[PDB]
Amino acid sequence: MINQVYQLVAPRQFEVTYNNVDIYSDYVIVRPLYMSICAADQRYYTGKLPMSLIHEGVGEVVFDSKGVFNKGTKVVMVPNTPDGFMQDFVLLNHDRAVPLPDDIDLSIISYTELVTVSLHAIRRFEKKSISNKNTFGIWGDGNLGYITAILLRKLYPESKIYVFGKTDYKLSHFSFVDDVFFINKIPEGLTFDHAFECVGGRGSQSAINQMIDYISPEGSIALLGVSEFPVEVNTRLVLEKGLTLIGSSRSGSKDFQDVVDLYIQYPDIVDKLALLKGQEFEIATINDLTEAFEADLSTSWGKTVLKWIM
Amino acid sequence: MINQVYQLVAPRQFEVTYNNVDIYSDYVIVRPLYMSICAADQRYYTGKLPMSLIHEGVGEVVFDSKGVFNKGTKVVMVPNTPDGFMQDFVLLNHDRAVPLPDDIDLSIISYTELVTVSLHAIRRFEKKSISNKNTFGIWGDGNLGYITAILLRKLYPESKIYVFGKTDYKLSHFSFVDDVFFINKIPEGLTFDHAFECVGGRGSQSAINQMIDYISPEGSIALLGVSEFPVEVNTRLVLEKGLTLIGSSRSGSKDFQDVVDLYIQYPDIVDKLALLKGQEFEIATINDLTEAFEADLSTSWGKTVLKWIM
Repeated sequence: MINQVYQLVAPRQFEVTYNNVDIYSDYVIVRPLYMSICAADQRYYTGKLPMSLIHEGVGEVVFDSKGVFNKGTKVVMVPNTPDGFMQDFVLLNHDRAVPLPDDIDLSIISYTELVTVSLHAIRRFEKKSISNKNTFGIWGDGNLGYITAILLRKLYPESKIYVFGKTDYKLSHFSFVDDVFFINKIPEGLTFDHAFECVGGRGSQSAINQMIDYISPEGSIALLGVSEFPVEVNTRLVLEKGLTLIGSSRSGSKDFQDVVDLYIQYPDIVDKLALLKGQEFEIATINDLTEAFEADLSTSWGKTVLKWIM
Repeated sequence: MINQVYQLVAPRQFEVTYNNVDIYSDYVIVRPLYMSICAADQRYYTGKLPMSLIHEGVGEVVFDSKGVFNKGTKVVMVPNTPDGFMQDFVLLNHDRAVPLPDDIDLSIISYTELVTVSLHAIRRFEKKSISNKNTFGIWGDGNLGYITAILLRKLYPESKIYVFGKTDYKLSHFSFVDDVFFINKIPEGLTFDHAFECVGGRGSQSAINQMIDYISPEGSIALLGVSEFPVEVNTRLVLEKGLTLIGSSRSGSKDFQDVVDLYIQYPDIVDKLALLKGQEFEIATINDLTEAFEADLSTSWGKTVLKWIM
């Protein structure tokens, strides 16, 4: 069987290559159905030169030679922890494909990787150490901040949550949060014992510095924002306050299974996650990809989803 | 009763003031016997202008109106967690003075605060999480690095310890360590799961960056070096590796009691700590203080101890 792989050959330039696919291999052959563009894929799109791009998606099983998943089973695809999804067929190990419930909105299950990242970070805090009596802080009014707020509220129901961001636009989407602040306007006496840093790039430095100042002593901080650079950190205060800083990144197949199991538990999560769904595009040519990527560039809030009909 | 307080009134300038002391107060009146100059006191000596300086010391109880400690009991003095010891009498709460065994070298028990700092840092790692099967790294071939190596070896006997420093002079004092390295010459494939950052100032940044690189994934790092400044930190790697960074500073009275209880357990500690004892000075005038402080400035390795005979 022949597989068409849609690779990025140059910034703002896609081209199709071919490779052979063994139906009777120990993998599970999957056709991607919906996928979502990620910031990391946008870095490459604009600026290992030939490669496939998307790595968050869900699809249907068209073949499973080992006979584990029946044909047509809708499954969320886990990528490799250290080749993308823009192709006619994706081959996964049987532990790298998580079955979904029979009826579910796939267009928003596409960005389940962000939820796994968020849930992984949350589980970095010992579950036995955190109750509904703690108080959480979240820097970042974007997708990670939103998903993290959702997860904390659903699974720490009686807890208190504060969100710190930069724009009224993005912060209005946080209604289930106990209170919402600007980084420009933080009141004195505000306190919390656990905090999540969901801001990237150069802004992560400012985020980290603020949560160092405002966090309660002996508090813990989970880092999520990628800097791809060094950031100045005030270590004197981490010492004086006894702060524990935990960095957490790539998630595991367990995080995907747990997130799926949570979709089953609180379908409220799927409905709240829908508010992250920005613009959607049906992809049937290459032109549809260039247009879709230009749109995710111009996108203010939320994720861009692609409907794979190649 | 009249107390003479020897304060620093100007950089390189001491002067004596007076204040009244109530023998019959709820405190315990203590005459300091031996004390040791600390880097923090040297910052002020050279460059809250009027204040007393030394904060690590041991002395004898001359009065205890509440009747808890008998007169002459030799006790290690705990300072206040957020006024110094260069005075004829020091008043402590009954929980701020730890009794010592009857026969012990006081000239080296003077710098028990460094041991409490080190032990506090070690206990930041959950004791149930660390066995004699772990492998420790220590940046810094100075006093904190030496004390930390001592404590780890005594209480994690079958564990492995590596020390990283800058000078052959200081690193030769580490013989009980499994192996000793330069920061200039670190071999590939070197690995460890828990690490201690015992370097201060601008050098802490380099230390932190190195232990970020070489530490095993999911490893923990205890920060001890004070920077009094920001330091660039590579957060991308803390994320990719899942590193947990714990800052730990001022110790508690529990740390002093535990350190004392350890002196009782392994008197080997007191003998190894003696190798830190640099130059000793009998202080009977102000001139003896200026000379002593100039000497702790010129000191390469170890602590400077003062014999209080004012």
